[PDB]
Amino acid sequence: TRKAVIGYYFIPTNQINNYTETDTSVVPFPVSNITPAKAKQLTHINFSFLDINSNLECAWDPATNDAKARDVVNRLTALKAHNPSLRIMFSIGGWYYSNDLGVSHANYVNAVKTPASRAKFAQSCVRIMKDYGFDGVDIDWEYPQAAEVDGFIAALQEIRTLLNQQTITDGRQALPYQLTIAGAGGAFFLSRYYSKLAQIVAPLDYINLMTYDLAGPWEKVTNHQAALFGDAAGPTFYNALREANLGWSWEELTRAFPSPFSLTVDAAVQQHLMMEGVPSAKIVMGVPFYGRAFKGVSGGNGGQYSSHSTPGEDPYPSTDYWLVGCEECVRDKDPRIASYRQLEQMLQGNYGYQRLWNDKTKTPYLYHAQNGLFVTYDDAESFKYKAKYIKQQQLGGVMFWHLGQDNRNGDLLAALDRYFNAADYDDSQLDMGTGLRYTGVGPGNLPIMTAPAYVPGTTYAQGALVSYQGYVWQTKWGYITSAPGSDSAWLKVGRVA
Amino acid sequence: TRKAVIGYYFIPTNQINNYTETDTSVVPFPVSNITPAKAKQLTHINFSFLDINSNLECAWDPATNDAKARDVVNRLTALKAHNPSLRIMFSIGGWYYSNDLGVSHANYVNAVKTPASRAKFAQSCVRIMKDYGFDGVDIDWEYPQAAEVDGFIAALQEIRTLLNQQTITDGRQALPYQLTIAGAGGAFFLSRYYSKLAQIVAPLDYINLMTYDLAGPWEKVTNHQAALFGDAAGPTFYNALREANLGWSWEELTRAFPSPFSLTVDAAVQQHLMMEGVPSAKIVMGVPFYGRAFKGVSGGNGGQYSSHSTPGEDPYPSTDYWLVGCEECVRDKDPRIASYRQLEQMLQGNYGYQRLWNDKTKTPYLYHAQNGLFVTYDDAESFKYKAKYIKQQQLGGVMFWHLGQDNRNGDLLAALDRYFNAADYDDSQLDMGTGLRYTGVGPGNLPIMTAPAYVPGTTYAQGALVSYQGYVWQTKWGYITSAPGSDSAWLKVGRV
Ligand SMILES: O=C1N[C@@H](Cc2ccc(O)cc2)C(=O)N2CCC[C@@H]12
Ligand SMILES: O=C1N[C@@H](Cc2ccc(O)cc2)C(=O)N2CCC[C@@H]12
Ligand SMILES: O=C1N[C@@H](Cc2ccc(O)cc2)C(=O)N2CCC[C@@H]12
Ligand SMILES: O=C1N[C@@H](Cc2ccc(O)cc2)C(=O)N2CCC[C@@H]12
Ligand SMILES: O=C1N[C@@H](Cc2ccc(O)cc2)C(=O)N2CCC[C@@H]12
Ligand SMILES: O=C1N[C@@H](Cc2ccc(O)cc2)C(=O)N2CCC[C@@H]12
Ligand SMILES: O=C1N[C@@H](Cc2ccc(O)cc2)C(=O)N2CCC[C@@H]12
Repeated sequence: TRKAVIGYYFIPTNQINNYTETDTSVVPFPVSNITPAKAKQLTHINFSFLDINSNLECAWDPATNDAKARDVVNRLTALKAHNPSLRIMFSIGGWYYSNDLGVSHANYVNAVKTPASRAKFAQSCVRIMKDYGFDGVDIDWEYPQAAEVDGFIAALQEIRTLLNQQTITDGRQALPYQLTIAGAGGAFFLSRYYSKLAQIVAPLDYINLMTYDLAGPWEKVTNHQAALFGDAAGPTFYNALREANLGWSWEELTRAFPSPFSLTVDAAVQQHLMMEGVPSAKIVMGVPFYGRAFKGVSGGNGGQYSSHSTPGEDPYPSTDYWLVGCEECVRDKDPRIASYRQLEQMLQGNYGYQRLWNDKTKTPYLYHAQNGLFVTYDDAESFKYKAKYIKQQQLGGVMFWHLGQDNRNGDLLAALDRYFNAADYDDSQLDMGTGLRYTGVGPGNLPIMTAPAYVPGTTYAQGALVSYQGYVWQTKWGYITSAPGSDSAWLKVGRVA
Repeated sequence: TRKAVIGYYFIPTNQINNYTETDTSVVPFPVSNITPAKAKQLTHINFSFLDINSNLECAWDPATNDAKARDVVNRLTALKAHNPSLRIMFSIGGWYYSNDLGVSHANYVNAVKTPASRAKFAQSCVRIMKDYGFDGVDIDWEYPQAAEVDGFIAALQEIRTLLNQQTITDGRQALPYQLTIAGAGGAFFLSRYYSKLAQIVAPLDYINLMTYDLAGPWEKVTNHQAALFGDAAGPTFYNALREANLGWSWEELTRAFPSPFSLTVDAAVQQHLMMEGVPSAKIVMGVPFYGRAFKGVSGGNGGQYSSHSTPGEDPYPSTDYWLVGCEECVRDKDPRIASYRQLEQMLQGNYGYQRLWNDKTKTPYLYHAQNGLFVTYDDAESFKYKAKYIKQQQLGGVMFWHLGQDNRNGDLLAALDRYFNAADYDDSQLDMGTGLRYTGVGPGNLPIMTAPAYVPGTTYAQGALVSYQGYVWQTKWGYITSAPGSDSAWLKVGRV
């Protein structure tokens, strides 16, 4: 099965309103930069972003020139002429609209509350999808929590119902409408809905994990934002999942959630796989086409794991664009984020950057020894490891933010497509390294085990293993006269074949 | 409020059937041994044991001569003439009838199963209570398992309703019929129903914790069976409560259930107090009027924390009564348990025993250097610390097993009564020692704290403290934009 390659196409309202394909000062990345070759390398383009308005309906930013919006979407859908598998999805939400402190957050929370609000919202998603010619719905609510999850799940199920009927109504069996969401790629936000992952993913074609932004100026120690595996020399984090409302015992929580742990892509993927009912085929690994930068870093380890003096505030609080040679940073008024395209130019221009590689995390980084700068990002090399991981772990594919950040040659996207589909690319011998793997085991993903059937009336000693009602259980203390599962003395440690 | 002093009066069926108050060889502890003085020192006598039969009703052992049983019970209730506050409770169950592998275990499981079985069972308890003249019902099922807990709770609620009705019908406002249970005093059995402690205790006047038997020949290292506080040099145990079906987070489980921990009386009491809805006034601390002995122990620490060669089987699988000087052990064919009465006589018989004191656990122990014997027991001295603890922790009182094991002068019972009620006893400066205290903290025993009100819309850094819905909460990580109780990033750490 072909691996998904889901690229975001993000275009701000002002750019849609002033859309032009011949003025990069107005529209840096027009749809025309998505060439037929690039179109063929993609399976999905997530057009972003639509939002949920106060009427609790999926809607374009009210300030959008609708005609221009249609034209931009048309340009993307026309790309399907180059690739019959391509879907132009549209994404609702995103960090700015939907984070807790985002302007539209209330609308996401309220839209999913009742059968009526969910029906109204779901219908609007499909209406928007059909009206503009999109091929599916992607929701990027970052992130529902608490009592919002059940409503969110129901809204997803509703949209799913509507999309499946729409596929029939339109005779779209050859390219059915799809439903996806951007999911957290780090334990902190993931903990908000982790316990219900199975229900959330059930109605989805894919859950695209934001397995990046795992480091940034909001953290006191510089680090790789998307390490595939962990570097023991790097910072570790509190495993927030152990605090999720799972109802598991101390032993189960401990087995599943080692803490502190290495905040890596592997950790997020394995954390999803520890949950029963979450198919690897639906998990899409997100990768960033941009780097995050810090200033004030110390030397010695190329800027890695150092204190720094980078403001973490959003928006960037100053006018000091200190990322040497980053012109797009000036444009976006923030020296803390830079497209791979821009980083590559910085590397090519005598700006003082040194490209280094961490072979544990399998990710690159730039170190500016002169001005004490550190940039964590991904490139075609880190993508080899991530692509092999995607194939080895049987994940659904890769997602990335965003198309305009690839270099002009579209090397990152070409690299992803190559690693998955090129007959002449062979990563069979690519060494995945000795970086730290996430080793948690969830009661939902226990290994197959074999043990003598439990015998009622038997008094078991501590450490005894028995098979019973589909699982192999182990006693946690002795003089056990209870049947496994009937009390607290037994721990499910394996599945019976 | 006067502290409860609940003493078990245990009489096996054959003794009831051959009841006599003038021949110790037949009935070692007849009711007449409970003098007016002892009757006044007790607030409750738990007559034991009745059982739950296959008809799923509370009932006497089928072999019991009912006429003699009525007579024994009447002698006990006649004791109320000496103490207007005295209640003669009857206990249903006990270890042998009700433990998982006990003869009547299934009847307990089955009796609490349905509304109809609970109703029938509840009715039978009250009927038995009224027919024989008891003052309350005590149930000693050791112990309902997770799946049987809801039924057990419902049965207790049903008995509570019937007793409260009976109290009104009998004009017993001055001495209401009561309902109590013997509760586990160790984390392992406690873990079976721990998560629903509040529901279990709600219908009870008291939960009598069997805060003893925390050591025995069933364990590989000798230890005190009822240490008040812990001795770091003593064994420690897995804290089974962290595996109870509480639904708590890892931080909550961890802060409540340090593991391993010292299996002590203090631990059991604090574990109950950590549960919200469990009032200290209903918690009764059990104390043993007997000791447990081990053989094959090494010297060095007076027999404490030593490997041993004591059989763990029940009943004792041999006729070798190696507890030197223990005649009662011969009478009972088991050298691993000796009444305080017998131990006292063993100590003053020059049988080679030394009485030692562990000042951390605040409990005495006997060491027989010549034969390598170790005995853990309680006496009037250990009761000082326990009584002070009961007062300090505002517990309901004390329970003990069993009256027949106190010495003839009833010193253990007199001591307990003295420590709680004597005008001339002053334990204000009693040194509670430096033994290990159980430090777990749970929902029911959160410290009083203050913190700025939580403000929706605010982003909190890691470690931030706020008050919300009457509790003080702390963030476990940073950039917290959600509210305490809606976000798993908050830990309830204090109240008010
Ligand atoms: O505001 C920004 N927005 C992001 C882009 C973005 C837009 C919406 C969204 O939900 C998530 C990301 C950016 O590139 N930036 C560059 C600097 C400012 C910063
Ligand atoms: O929400 C998103 N956020 C970006 C990441 C981001 C966030 C803030 C910022 O200033 C710059 C970049 C992303 O990767 N995405 C993929 C999913 C939608 C979109
Ligand atoms: O794989 C899927 N397929 C659809 C089912 C489907 C199949 C063919 C068709 O023409 C239209 C709809 C679904 O319900 N899904 C639920 C989640 C996965 C997703
Ligand atoms: O002998 C015991 N044995 C120990 C341990 C035990 C429990 C159950 C079992 O089936 C066998 C052993 C006990 O808890 N006890 C409670 C009172 C008797 C004392
Ligand atoms: O079998 C025993 N029975 C206990 C007494 C007992 C009876 C019932 C009950 O539920 C709990 C305890 C005893 O003193 N023992 C002395 C030696 C034998 C041993
Ligand atoms: O079940 C119980 N068991 C005894 C303890 C015991 C158990 C076995 C043994 O052989 C000797 C003593 C007790 O203290 N109890 C107080 C509650 C009822 C009664
Ligand atoms: O700037 C960031 N700040 C961090 C941390 C954060 C979270 C919530 C909040 O309200 C403020 C800060 C983050 O999660 N990010 C997600 C994308 C932007 C990036």
